[PDB]
Amino acid sequence: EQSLPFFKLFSFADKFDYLLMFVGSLGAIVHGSSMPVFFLLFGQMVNGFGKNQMDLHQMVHEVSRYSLYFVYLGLVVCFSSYAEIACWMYSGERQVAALRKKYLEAVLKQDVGFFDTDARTGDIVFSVSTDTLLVQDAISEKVGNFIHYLSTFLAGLVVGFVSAWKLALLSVAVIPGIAFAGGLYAYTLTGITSKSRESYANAGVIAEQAIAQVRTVYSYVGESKALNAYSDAIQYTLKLGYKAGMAKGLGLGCTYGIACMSWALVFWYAGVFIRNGQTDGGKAFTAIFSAIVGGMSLGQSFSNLGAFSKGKAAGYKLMEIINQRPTIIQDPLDGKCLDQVHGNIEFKDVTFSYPSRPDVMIFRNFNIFFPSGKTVAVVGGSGSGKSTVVSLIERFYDPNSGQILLDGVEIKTLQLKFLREQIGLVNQEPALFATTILENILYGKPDATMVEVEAAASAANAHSFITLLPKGYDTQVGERGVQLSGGQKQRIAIARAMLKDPKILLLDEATSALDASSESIVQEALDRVMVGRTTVVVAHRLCTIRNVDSIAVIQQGQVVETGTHEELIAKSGAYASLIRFQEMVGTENYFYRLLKLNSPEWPYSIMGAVGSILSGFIGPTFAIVMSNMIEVFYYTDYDSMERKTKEYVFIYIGAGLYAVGAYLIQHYFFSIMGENLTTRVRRMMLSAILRNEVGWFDEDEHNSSLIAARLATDAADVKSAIAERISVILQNMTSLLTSFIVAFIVEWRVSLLILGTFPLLVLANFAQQLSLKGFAGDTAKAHAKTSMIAGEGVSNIRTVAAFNAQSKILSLFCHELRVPQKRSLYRSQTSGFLFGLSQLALYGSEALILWYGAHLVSKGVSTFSKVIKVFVVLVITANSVAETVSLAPEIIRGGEAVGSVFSVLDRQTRIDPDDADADPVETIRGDIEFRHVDFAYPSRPDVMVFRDFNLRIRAGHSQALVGASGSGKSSVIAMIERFYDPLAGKVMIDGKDIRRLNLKSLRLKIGLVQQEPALFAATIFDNIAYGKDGATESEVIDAARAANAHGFISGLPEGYKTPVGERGVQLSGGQKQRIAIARAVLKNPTVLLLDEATSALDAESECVLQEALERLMRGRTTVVVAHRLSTIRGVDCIGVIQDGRIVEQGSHSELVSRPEGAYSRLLQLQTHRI
Ligand SMILES: Nc1ncnc2c1ncn2[C@@H]1O[C@H](COP(=O)(O)OP(=O)(O)O)[C@@H](O)[C@H]1O
Ligand SMILES: Nc1ncnc2c1ncn2[C@@H]1O[C@H](COP(=O)(O)OP(=O)(O)O)[C@@H](O)[C@H]1O
Ligand code: VO4
Ligand code: VO4
Ligand SMILES: [Mg+2]
Ligand SMILES: [Mg+2]
Repeated sequence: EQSLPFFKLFSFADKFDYLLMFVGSLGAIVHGSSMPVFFLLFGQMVNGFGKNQMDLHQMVHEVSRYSLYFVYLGLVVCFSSYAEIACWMYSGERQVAALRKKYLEAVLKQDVGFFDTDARTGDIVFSVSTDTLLVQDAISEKVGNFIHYLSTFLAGLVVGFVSAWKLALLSVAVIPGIAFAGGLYAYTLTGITSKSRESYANAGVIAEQAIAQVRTVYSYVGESKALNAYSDAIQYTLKLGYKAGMAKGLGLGCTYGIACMSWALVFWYAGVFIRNGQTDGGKAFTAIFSAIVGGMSLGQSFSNLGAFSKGKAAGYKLMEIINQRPTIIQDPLDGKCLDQVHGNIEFKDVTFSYPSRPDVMIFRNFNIFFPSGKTVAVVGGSGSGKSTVVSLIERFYDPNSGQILLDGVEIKTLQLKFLREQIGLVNQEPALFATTILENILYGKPDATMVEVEAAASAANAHSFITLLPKGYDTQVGERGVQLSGGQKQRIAIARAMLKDPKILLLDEATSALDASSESIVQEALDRVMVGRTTVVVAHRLCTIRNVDSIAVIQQGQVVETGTHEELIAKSGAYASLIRFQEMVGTENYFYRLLKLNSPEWPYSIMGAVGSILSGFIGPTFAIVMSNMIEVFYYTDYDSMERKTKEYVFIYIGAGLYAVGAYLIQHYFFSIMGENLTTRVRRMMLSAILRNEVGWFDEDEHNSSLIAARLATDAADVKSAIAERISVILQNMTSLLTSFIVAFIVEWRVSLLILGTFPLLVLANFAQQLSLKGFAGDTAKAHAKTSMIAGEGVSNIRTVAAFNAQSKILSLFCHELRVPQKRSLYRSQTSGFLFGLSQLALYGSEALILWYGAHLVSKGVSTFSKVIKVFVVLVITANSVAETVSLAPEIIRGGEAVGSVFSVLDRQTRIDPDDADADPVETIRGDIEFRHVDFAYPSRPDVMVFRDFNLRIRAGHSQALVGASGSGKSSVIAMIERFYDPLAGKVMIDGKDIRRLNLKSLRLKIGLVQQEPALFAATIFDNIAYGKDGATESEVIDAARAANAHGFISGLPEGYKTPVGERGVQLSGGQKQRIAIARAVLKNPTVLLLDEATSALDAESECVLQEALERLMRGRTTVVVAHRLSTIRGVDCIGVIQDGRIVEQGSHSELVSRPEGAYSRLLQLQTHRI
């Protein structure tokens, strides 16, 4: 797959960032290059066997001075390490923030066309969360460490050039093997990272889709299906990670083996050179040490190379989206700002085909007139051309032919910000963001004070219900207003449209939930403030548009007639056809628990720990062999030094092969155990989340995008923390223990002193680990909040485009992201200071060791040879282990991630889905009853939506539940399919409490349809076959025929295979509701918890659907709710009043014959509207 070049990642750095990166590079270079020249100086005393050992008095003074020089080097390294760590971390944090802001701005600028063809909310959330973290890790202090290692290697090579050239020619000719291995490693890791990212992106979308529509998932029991799909979506990542781990082990082993063969050859040539006499001791010592340190540094920098590979792999995907230029805008040509705006929309021979289905022609030579100040109404069939006109007007899609005129010029030539402001669009189904009511209203005009908002709310008949809420204007509505009533949602959208005060009003299929009285109030408000402005009304019910001057019906291709009410009746046209159709229808200690959780694959962990320890041995063995080599060199051994050198080069060859084997084994087995653990924890976390009740979802921090981001982020660190920390910790402790034992072997008093210094280093590391942890937790929540904001913005692009609100989203993003920069500055400064202090403490320890050894030499025993061998071994081992401190921060940032993982698993649901023993009874009766049920929603537990009321539905009957003011129409449905718990009383379905019956059987025996159906992002056939899984295509076809859906479905090109899209877009409300009814009838439950169904079906299909529903409910119990008072002819148990309490139900015919009542007044008002 394609990958962005590494240098292209630095595309968001200003002058200040360039200076910081330059300072960091200089500091890293100095830190790397300090050591080789320092040991070049150190060689003068390393030659002590022939330099000044004759006079014992001068040895102690000389080595004390050299200890002071080593302390000076410690100060120099401490100062240098501070600069390169702090400057690089600050530069990385600044760049990623600008990248995130630019990416959000670029993705929020794309039109609706880009989102429907290849874009998903889950994909966007995952790209925001994970990829930006990888890019931040790519350009962080990892580059500093890589530059430090490279500078050390080059400095060692230059030092080798100075003393004796041939040795350094070998050390420079061995480069191509390491280069080729690194190239293969980078290429393979980039490929594997691309594949794994693709695999993970699909998994994240599936989980979030199931989480968002939790009510539909619970109603049509499908947690097993979602879990199986999620597990299958991450099947390939196991093999890809296995290959990546095998590649990592092979590269490091090959590098170390090449280094070992180079060391053996360089030792043999150095020996023969000393035999020649051209070289003398110290030069060979310096060259050998330089070569060893260079090979070690390359082996260390291999991991940073891999990190860079992954970073560039993610950076390609991030950069590809932002660089995508938007669709056509082309608006400023002549009419930049016309002051003669009056409406007068002209449509001339305009054709249109949607990008998803370009073959189907929606419009063919479409002509229509929208004169100024005239309330033009649009009516037609269920899905012909109604909402497409609004989409064309609101610059969503251009027409492939023809043009449309805003009374002075084609709309293609305008100003986009100017155009969208003059027209106020009302969505067919409003999409309220997750923000308080007042700010939702302020979406329209952000510069409106309280008085204007109050006036707008009062105009739209929304003051009453808003002021009755506990908080008032600050109550949250949650995701898409799921926790707010359907009727109250429409009032908020109307108020938001009114506050904008546009010159052209586009009333789409709104004003549907308002039963009779709110309808009259909003119509009075509309034709009292919108008089004198261009008006376009798209209404299904014919009574609302009775007082319309010109009713232009829209059918296939073009319009038919543009007459008034009475004029179209005379010819009977096609408008009067709808009228006569309507008339006849009416008649702590959790890390150990996490390791315990990985019990089944214990052999892999054991063998990996064996490999880690075994590679831990080889660290100090190099120093031991080098010390013995220099000892025999200074003896000059002109008897059997040939034998000594050949035996030791054989040792080197064996050690190289040994290291290859050990590294391969260790890395492969840790890779496999880490991937198994990550997959298992992901599966269990998703199962635990799906186990929770709906109330846990109805909160502020429990959002679909938030949960998806948390799942995507946490497990990843859970891998990276477990895989990396375990390897380095075991290796470093094993190497340190081996070096300490070796120090014990040659000396005892000196080594006790060095083991007396470990508390200082461990306390410094503990301080490091403590300091960074506290502020790391705060930033995680902020990043999750930003991801949630981005996902919420992307999910409602239709509302964002209509009401220009990109500035608000950017402002919220910046406000959320402001704090982490300020915290990161101090975090970087503290980390750099602590790293410098740790390095200074580490170096100061060795100087004291050398001084103590010198003092012992002055006193007698433990002479020159023993102390300096200890010094060299400690130097090598400390240099080898001086990587855990650098690796500590990025590992320790996942500590709070693990705590979040266990917090989700720990929580026990209040609603146990099965309980595994709770009366598995399948013989359902259907005689539901309520007894003194008192309920209050957990979100606002101060409203008491239900009073002491009781209602009974005998099996074989039906409910009407007229709900004029939203009190309990949809709340009773939540009781039967229990989502919450009644505070008092009890509810029974089969004569027994449903709290003790297992939910799986009950939810299998019962089925419902939502008031606002939300189709899954799949084909029509998959959506229909969601209920009663394992259904042949014949059954699906029969269900679609019975639901009056085979008509339009067969009209579609790809039969029952056309993709729908997220939330159920790229279709019509009528078609979506038909598909939902088809799924519900396919499930075929004993009790059909029906609800408001004749919402978007007010067309020529109304008679067919109602008859089919009546036939379906012949042997079923239904609770259908309907404020339309037209499709409730089933005269059983209407249930007139549900305002908190209940009122005597009787029957529909009874209350028709009974005197004035809530149903009677509703019918009177509807007939008056008629
Ligand atoms: N975003 C879209 N992508 C592809 N096809 C669409 C899209 N929106 C609407 N359509 C198609 O256009 C037709 C009419 O849709 P719509 O305007 O919603 O009808 P109505 O508004 O009368 O219900 C539908 O059959 C649907 O298949
Ligand atoms: N999930 C929820 N969280 C908080 N309040 C809710 C929730 N669902 C409904 N309500 C409140 O209960 C009242 C009645 O809602 P609802 O049952 O939808 O009425 P209807 O079904 O008659 O439209 C509303 O005013 C709403 O504020
Ligand atoms: O907002 V409702 O149509 O459930 O009364
Ligand atoms: O816009 V609709 O004709 O699916 O109510
Ligand atoms: Mg529509
Ligand atoms: Mg409702």
